Amino acid sequence: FMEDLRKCKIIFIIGGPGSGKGTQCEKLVEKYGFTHLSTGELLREELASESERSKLIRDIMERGDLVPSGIVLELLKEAMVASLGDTRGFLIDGYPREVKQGEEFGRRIGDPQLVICMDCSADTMTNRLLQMSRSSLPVDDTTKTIAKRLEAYYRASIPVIAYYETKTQLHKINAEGTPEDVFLQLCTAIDSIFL
Amino acid sequence: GFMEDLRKCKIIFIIGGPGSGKGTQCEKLVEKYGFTHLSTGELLREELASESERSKLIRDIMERGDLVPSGIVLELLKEAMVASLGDTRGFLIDGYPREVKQGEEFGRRIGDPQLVICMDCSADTMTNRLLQMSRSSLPVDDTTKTIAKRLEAYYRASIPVIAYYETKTQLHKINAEGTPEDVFLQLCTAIDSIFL
Ligand SMILES: Nc1ncnc2c1ncn2[C@@H]1O[C@H](COP(=O)(O)O)[C@@H](O)[C@H]1O
Ligand SMILES: [Cl-]
Ligand SMILES: [Cl-]
Repeated sequence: FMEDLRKCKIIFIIGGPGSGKGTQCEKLVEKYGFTHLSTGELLREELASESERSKLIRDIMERGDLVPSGIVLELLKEAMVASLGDTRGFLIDGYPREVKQGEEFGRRIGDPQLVICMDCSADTMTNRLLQMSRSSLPVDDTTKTIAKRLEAYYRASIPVIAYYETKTQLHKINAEGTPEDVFLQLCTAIDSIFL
Repeated sequence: GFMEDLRKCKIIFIIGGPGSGKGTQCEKLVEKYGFTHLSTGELLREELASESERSKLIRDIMERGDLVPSGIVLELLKEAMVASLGDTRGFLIDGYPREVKQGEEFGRRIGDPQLVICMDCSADTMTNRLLQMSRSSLPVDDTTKTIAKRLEAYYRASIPVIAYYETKTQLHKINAEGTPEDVFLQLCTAIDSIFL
């Protein structure tokens, strides 16, 4: 699996809240047949399992503490190993959270052939999030809250983006257009590495 | 108003390793004393379930397995305490704080605990209890290695904090190796000794 997992299609896709990443991942899954993974879903599944390891993770999460990179990676490797054979490739959504976690992924699993960055302005992200918002607070309040959320995304993503731009595996996609036009751009990037 | 109210209310921190019996003791303390039991885990769970816009920032963080900033947890804590003030006899803050600066911040922003309870239990006893509660489908060696990591994480979180509150307030170490009913007895003794 070491050699199999390594010599196989791995795409990271990143983007802030309101970038359209969720919907585009579904479209990509539908088109390409990729295995769509994310740490949040992997953590949720593990927590539902009653394993001793899920109890460790829960001890940590209940303190608001960081879940070590190595546990997250163990969960990815297992999901990836479970999907090999019947896979057209791996779409890892929202990963990595930090450069060192990405580096460790590279060493222990495989280097992604493509890191897609869903590039989008704060204003657009904010409008999409406002539209979906269920709060009945004043819009001013809701917008300040959304702003804080974008600001924290921007601070986590910057060094990651920089790392992959420095390694030249990053494709920036203009996530501002129609869903139709964004998807085309995504497929153009994917087809350009994997053909 | 709330500021001086929060500063003068009963604040007890209770710290204990997994398998120490802390959870079940807290439920009994709440029932007996009419305290409000607060924990980070439960506060986080509740914020997330609220579906508030503010909650989505925490959801982003936790989906990466990233650390939730202390300010966010403190905010949620303060809000829980303000909401319970006037229909509670005191706060039992369970497994908090996780580091010293976070405790110092609590002290400045909310109030100083009058009592820190530490539920002392050996690693061997915590390990054995946690095996008794295990649903592991893995061999006992693998299973016990993961339990050892759970204790390691507890010791990391607890040692600096316990050492700090020893210097600052009343800290009572309870022998949690006993029966749960004896542990309850000792807890009640500790609490009664402080609140008069
Ligand atoms: N909360 C979630 N976050 C990220 N991915 C999810 C989530 N729930 C399901 N998925 C997966 O991501 C895509 C969208 O989710 P769904 O269509 O609800 O299954 C699917 O391809 C799922 O495999
Ligand atoms: Cl959202
Ligand atoms: Cl010991």
